[PDB]
Amino acid sequence: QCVKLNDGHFMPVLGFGTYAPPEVPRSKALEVTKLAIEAGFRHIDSAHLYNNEEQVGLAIRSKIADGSVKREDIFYTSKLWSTFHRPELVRPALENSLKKAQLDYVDLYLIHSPMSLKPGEELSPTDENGKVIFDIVDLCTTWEAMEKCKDAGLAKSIGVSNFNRRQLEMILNKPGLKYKPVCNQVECHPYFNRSKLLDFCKSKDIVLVAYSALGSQRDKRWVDPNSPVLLEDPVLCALAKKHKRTPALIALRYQLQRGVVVLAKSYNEQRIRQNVQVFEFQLTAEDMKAIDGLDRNLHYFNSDSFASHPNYPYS
Ligand SMILES: NC(=O)c1ccc[n+]([C@@H]2O[C@H](COP(=O)([O-])OP(=O)(O)OC[C@H]3O[C@@H](n4cnc5c(N)ncnc54)[C@H](OP(=O)(O)O)[C@@H]3O)[C@@H](O)[C@H]2O)c1
Ligand SMILES: CCOc1ccc2c(c1)C=C(C(=O)NCc1cc(C(=O)O)c(C)o1)CO2
Repeated sequence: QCVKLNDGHFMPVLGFGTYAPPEVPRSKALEVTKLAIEAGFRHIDSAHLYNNEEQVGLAIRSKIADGSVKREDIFYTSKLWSTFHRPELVRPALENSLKKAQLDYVDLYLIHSPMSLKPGEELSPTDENGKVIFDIVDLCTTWEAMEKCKDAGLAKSIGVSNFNRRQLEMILNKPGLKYKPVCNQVECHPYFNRSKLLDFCKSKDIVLVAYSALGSQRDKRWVDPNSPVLLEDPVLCALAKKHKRTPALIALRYQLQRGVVVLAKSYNEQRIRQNVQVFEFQLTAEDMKAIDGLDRNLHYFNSDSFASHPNYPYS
């Protein structure tokens, strides 16, 4: 299953999440992306930030050489990192991603976050006090540079990530806008279900793409250990038992049935293959209402030290 995007292109509704923390060897991204393609994933989510585009690209090339897939069967996403928001840096950042992945185009290029950072090669530029250094950029000019990347055929589609409604409206209301964002990739799961943003996006034909849909990797660097564990939720577990599925499968199917495209990261061969079973069963309307009741406005990626950024999305 795919969803038609507002530029006429198609996006598979289940995508494979590729982020792994730096303690994971980069050889693993190569191995698990091949396994995901073998399992049936066709939408692969990467980014400059992830330090894995070379390996994800090698996995794609290898499965093309196998004869398993063609390039046109794979939906590959990359993201513009926040130190590259100044408009003259956007196309060179995209070309660099394409060179690492050894691809001629991406299917989707996103602005990774609205929070601009000091330009440079450092992904996390830090001052003498250990504070990450912000930059001020008009994201409408960043967007204009993304539009030129689509016109050049380097990205089939363009979208955003981590935007709130006012940030989306800033793009949608931009004078001389040529391409709307096809999607907004945001944190979305039963403890933070984004119903308000989803209704807004639906009204603008913008696809919401859920990340941390299984509750995040709970990295101690960015997630409070005392936050509740999504997949231990009693309602999700009771529904998994009723359906003879797993809590992860319930969480993924929840998104599919409300019109959300869903990502799922796993570096485990058996859970990768399990997640493709989201297409094998259905939740009832009563099940959906019970999951809708779980929202607690819980942000695993709260970016607490960045709350003072002018573009922090949760203001
Ligand atoms: N645009 C952004 O700012 C942004 C931010 C966050 C994430 N993302 C994208 O979204 C992807 C997914 O989000 P995420 O990394 O936070 O992780 P997630 O999809 O919420 O998954 C969290 C953990 O679930 C476990 N898992 C997967 N399938 C499972 C299953 N069937 N049963 C039990 N546990 C399961 C995985 O562990 P195992 O690996 O051990 O299986 C994974 O570490 C990311 O990789 C990235 O591609 C983007
Ligand atoms: C206003 C400053 O902005 C910055 C600057 C530097 C940063 C961050 C934010 C945040 C980082 C971070 O959250 N890494 C963990 C992670 C990222 C993703 C993803 O998929 O996008 C996943 C699943 O985990 C890296 O260092």
